[PDB]
Amino acid sequence: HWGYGKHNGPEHWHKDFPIANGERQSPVDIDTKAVVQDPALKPLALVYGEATSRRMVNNGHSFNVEYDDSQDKAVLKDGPLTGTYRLVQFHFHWGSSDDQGSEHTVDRKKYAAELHLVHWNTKYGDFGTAAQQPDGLAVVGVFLKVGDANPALQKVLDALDSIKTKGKSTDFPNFDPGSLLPNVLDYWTYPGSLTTPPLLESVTWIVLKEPISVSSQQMLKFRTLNFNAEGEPELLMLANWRPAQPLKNRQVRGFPK
Ligand SMILES: [Zn+2]
Repeated sequence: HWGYGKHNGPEHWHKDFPIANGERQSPVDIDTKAVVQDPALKPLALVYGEATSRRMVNNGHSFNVEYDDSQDKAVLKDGPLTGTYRLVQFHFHWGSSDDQGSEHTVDRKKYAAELHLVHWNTKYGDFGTAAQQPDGLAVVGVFLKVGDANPALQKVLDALDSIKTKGKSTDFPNFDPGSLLPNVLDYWTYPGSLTTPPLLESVTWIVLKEPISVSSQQMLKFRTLNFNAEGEPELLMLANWRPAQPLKNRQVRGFPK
C-alpha cells in the first residue's frame, strides 16, 4: 500500500513502518562543510570483473537489475567496510522533472536521479539474514547529473519497454555494473537504512562524490514506467525518491578527505 503519491508517500510510511521515524534513516543531506576525515577509511574495492547479471524486473516501486549472488562474483570490499559484500541488484530513483530525483543531496543540491548498488555481508550466509543486522548491507549510491547522453545507461533504458508494468521481467545478461560507476571513487559514508519499506537500519552507505551523466531525453524513459500491473488503470512511475531525513547523532565521513 506504500508509494510516492500524496496519500501513500514518504510522509505516511511511518503508519505501517514506524522505523521510518528512527534514528538512522536514509537518505540524508551531505553537508560538505560537516564531513569528517577518518584514517581508518580505505579506497573502495569494487571487484566486479566476474559480475553476472540475470534479469531486469519492475516490482511496482522501481525496477531492479538482478545479479547472481550465488558465489563471490561481484563483490565490494574495503572502503569503510569489514569483510566481503556481494552485489545482489541495482536500481534507480528519479523525479518528475530533471531538477529533482536524487535521494541523497549534497549541500541541499538535488540531482536528476540516483543509482543504488545493493550488497550484502557474506558473513550472514544470505541477503535476508544480512538485512536485519547493523553491518549487514552496503549500498553504493551514484548521482546522475543531467548533461551528455550515457551509452552504458542507454544499455538499461532500452530494456524498459519490456518491463513497463508491475511484475514484468526480462532477460538482461552480461551487463557490467562497473560501466555505471565514475572513474574516480572518492566517497562519503555514514550508517543508515534502506530508503524503501521496510526501511531497515542495516545499511553502510557509500555515496560517490562524482556523478555519472544522463541526458534529459534519457530521463524521460525512466518516467515511462508504470506503478500498476497490466490490466489495471495506468499510474506512471513519475517519481520514486524519498527526501532527506534527519541526520540525528550521525557523522558523515569522507575519503580521501
Ligand atoms: Zn534505492
